[PDB]
Amino acid sequence: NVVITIPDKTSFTFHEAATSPSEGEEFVVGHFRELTVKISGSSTSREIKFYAVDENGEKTALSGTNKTDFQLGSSTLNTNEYWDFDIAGLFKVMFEVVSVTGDVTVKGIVVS
Amino acid sequence: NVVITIPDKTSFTFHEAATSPSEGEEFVVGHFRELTVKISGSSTSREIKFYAVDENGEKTALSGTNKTDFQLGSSTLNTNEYWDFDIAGLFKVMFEVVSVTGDVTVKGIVVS
Amino acid sequence: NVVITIPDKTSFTFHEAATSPSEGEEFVVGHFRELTVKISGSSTSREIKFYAVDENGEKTALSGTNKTDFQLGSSTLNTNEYWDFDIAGLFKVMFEVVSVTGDVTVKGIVVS
Amino acid sequence: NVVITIPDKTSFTFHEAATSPSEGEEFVVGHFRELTVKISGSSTSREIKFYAVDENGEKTALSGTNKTDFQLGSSTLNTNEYWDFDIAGLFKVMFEVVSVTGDVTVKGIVVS
Amino acid sequence: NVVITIPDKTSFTFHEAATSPSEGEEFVVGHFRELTVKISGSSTSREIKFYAVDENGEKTALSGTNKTDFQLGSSTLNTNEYWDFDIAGLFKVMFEVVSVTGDVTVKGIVVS
Repeated sequence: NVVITIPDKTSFTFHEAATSPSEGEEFVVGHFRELTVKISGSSTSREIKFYAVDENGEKTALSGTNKTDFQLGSSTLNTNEYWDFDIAGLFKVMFEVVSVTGDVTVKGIVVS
Repeated sequence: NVVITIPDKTSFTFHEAATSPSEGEEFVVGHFRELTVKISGSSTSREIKFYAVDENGEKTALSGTNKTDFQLGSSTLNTNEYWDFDIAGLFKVMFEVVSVTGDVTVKGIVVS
Repeated sequence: NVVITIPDKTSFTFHEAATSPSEGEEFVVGHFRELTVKISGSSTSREIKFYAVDENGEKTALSGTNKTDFQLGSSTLNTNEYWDFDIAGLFKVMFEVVSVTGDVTVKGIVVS
Repeated sequence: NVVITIPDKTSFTFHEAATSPSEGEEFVVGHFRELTVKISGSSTSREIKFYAVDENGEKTALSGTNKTDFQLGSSTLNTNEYWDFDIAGLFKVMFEVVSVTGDVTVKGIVVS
Repeated sequence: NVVITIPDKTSFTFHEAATSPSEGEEFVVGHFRELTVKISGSSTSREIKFYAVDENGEKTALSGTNKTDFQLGSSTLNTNEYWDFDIAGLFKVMFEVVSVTGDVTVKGIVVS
């Protein structure tokens, strides 16, 4: 029995147009394996910190890979970036806006 | 229950025989995970820039891997090359012909 | 025949609030491929050693990847960390509390 | 609904007992993802060049990984070697015997 | 149509209690992708060489990754070690006991 395999995917908004600091919305990983976050908006400065969160709400800095230059990091000071993360073994993920001047949007696509 | 698994694949033409600068056709990623782009044609010079595009049309430089030498890059000045990309968490991808003297074809095979 | 594929996942507690040295509970890998361990609690100091265990009970130091900084290691002196392991070819895994001052929890999520 | 997943595999002969230069047979990749080539025989010298080939017949040097030493390359002067390739995004692959003294066999196993 | 995916696994004994030099038993890869070999026993010295074997019985040194320290190698002088191999494109694999004083067991778990 041969089957053609495709992943499940969904979208999630962590921040829809943050203009002040916030932890934003937390994604429950469920059955997904990978996350790509897009950082967008018209800010002139910002800092986003990337976090894994467990069932008790403890936050742990989470490294991912920048799709522009393959750099590794657990935060960014830039906008117009995609960051890839391996999330399969995590309960929840969170993308904190530490600081922003203007507006920053943080949205993800998750893949099983 | 044991199943033999195979990927879904399709072909996509970004540029059929570009002779002038163009963003070309955008590929909506859908359920796919990986893309291999072939840059072909007959040219003296050409420049192809690789982009991810979000739902608002923002373009982000996208790095891939050259199958000939495993070099990383988000653009190329060469023809007769395959470039591999991880696209699973992206909305769309675009391969811009910034310039061509002669003609350049840009075609992909996508894999789930 | 097209199928959407998702992994199996489960959770496992190696140590539910260790305050003295212990090997803790051993996880039978079964059909799983990957493990992510979270080291948590309010301990002021601890040492966790990571082990693969075979069917005869022989323990072998097992390296994994720290999700905060991508560092490799077979042990840690830190709390609030995730460690990723490729376990597909192992019979059992074990996370030994070698030492602790305070309480340390060791819990994993496994993925097929 | 839980399924046990296994790949499709097949074998392909690029060269059965080449004693003079030849492009040999081309493999149409179809639904396969990976290729491992064995270079065998009693030749005393040879040069094999590894190619991806598109729908127009353009040949592109294709790097793979030597399973003995993890070296990368797009050709070999050696015999008794396995080379692994990621082929999922390619139309065809070809292994050219550029030169040979004696007999060289080039056979692959492909995996979905 | 959504399915939860798990691998096929199997076990294989290359050597059950080798006390003198032997090539041991050959595993036919079949539909499997990844192999983890455990080297165990009470030997005080030993040398194990790792091989791929083709349909004609030709042996090729095969590199794998030590799970304790991520070191690469095609042989070992140590006991109490796991070695991981990518075997998907191989016909057969063999683990030769070149020498041993005492007993060495060589067993694998294989994953699709």
